[PDB]
Amino acid sequence: DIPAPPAPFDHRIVTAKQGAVNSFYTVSKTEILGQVHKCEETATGLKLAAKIIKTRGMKDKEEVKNEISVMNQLDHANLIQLYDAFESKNDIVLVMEYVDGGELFDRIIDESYNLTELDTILFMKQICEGIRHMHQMYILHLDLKPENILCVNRDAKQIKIIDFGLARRYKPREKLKVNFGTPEFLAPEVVNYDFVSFPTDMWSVGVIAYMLLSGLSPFLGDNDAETLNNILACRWDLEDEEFQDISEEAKEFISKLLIKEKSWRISASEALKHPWLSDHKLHSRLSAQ
Ligand SMILES: Cc1nc(N)sc1-c1ccnc(Nc2cccc(-n3oo3)c2)n1
Repeated sequence: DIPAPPAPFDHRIVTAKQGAVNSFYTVSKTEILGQVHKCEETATGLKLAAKIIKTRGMKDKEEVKNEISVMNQLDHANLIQLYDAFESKNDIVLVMEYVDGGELFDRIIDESYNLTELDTILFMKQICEGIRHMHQMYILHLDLKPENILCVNRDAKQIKIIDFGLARRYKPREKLKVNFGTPEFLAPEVVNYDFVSFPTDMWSVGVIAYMLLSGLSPFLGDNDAETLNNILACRWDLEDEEFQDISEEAKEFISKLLIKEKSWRISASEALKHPWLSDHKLHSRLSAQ
């Protein structure tokens, strides 16, 4: 398929201004995107999105300023682009690229019965492209889940990663602070309070692939503790009836990502090179159907 259209502006090195977003942007009070408001640069008319991030402490503010700093290093059509930013006493506002007619990926997944395997393959190439770019820029996402991915267009199969709240430049000995409420997306290293790295994102890629193919969450149990049990036992399978009709390649792909031990997971770059995502004679057969 066709690569996503770029932001209508060139990639910027954004630094947060002291002052009110209101002084340079008209923020919509009725159009809410996810808090995220539609907005418009007053001077130019340019249509953008405004994420008001509430910040209690200095540490909260510092987390957002890291987020800005990270977006600054990420220039790619599958990664939402920062346009401007504003800091007040109680919040930092980010102004970002706006995608007209976006649908969040948890929606796409709720409607997984719509998707052929080829549709998912194509969405997956794009998701991997975004992650491959982040990793080759030495950056970890660390929060890759359907609610953080926007389906730009269903037909063209185009996506944009739209939040970098936990993203950071790679360092050794990176331990995350985590909470076990609704933990189905957590990598086992995050659950075990171990260090995170590039494979931490690849686990999530595995999870998303499983979910697009079946509409089911691979590690969900009847409650949070039972879900944690599944993650720590790395307990999952492709025995559900949704998986009966999928290719062997698909099955091998997920098997190379849902691995408890980090170092064994394939990279983003390898994921793209994998027969599920790269094999033309397979995609052809898939189209014929
Ligand atoms: C940053 C962000 N966070 C969301 N939850 S949506 C979002 C975002 C950022 C930029 N552009 C858009 N586009 C957009 C436009 C119109 C609707 C919607 N959606 O899903 O509800 C999204 N959405």
